[PDB]
Amino acid sequence: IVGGYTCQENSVPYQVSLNSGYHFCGGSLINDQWVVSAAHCYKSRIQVRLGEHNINVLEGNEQFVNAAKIIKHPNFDRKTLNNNIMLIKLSSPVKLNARVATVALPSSCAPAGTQCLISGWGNTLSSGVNEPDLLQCLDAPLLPQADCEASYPGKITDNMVCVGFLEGGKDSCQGDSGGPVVCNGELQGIVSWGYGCALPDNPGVYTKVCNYVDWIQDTIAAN
Ligand SMILES: [Ca+2]
Repeated sequence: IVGGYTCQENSVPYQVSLNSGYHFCGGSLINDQWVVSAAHCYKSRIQVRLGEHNINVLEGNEQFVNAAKIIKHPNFDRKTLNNNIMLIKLSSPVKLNARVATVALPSSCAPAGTQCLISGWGNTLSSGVNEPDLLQCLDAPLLPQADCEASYPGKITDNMVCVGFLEGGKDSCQGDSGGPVVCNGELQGIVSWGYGCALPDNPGVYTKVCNYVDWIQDTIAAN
């Protein structure tokens, strides 16, 4: 997260880190055994980590669980990142408490103008790299589709909404990828991509979680 603030510890209990031996992506806990992430985050083996704040110091509230099954959406396009959403069934349920909590799925698609929350242990610098120890938070609105599209001309499917600032300075970045965009406490988007980082005229782009609740739901039942 670039231009964000350090979250009050455990204030985003729905937030999880994906471990491949090091932090590499993020995700939110939607049920007690299912994690939504980006399919652009697939690894043959992933260790899900709940209850983190400081990613580099054992604090007490953590829970580390492997990934039983990892499901990239069948329509995933590594090419256009179109349909960038993936589910991960943990090998055994998590102990839901107040550091580890669930996030609700969209009732409807949020209206452009809504302030959401962004988070992740992703890069904190608009140019160069810096991987933070503590979770990060950033507030931000859903820009209007039109806007999104002037920024990334004929580079945006309809399962992508852009969230951020058109002036730049604040945005999501690599390492945040997979994380949530929770509005009024419902998961509205997933960290997907964007040309740059916190750059003016390049808002970050998110997969539109609402578009996919069908798939998530029945997927879960089938897995
Ligand atoms: Ca820790």
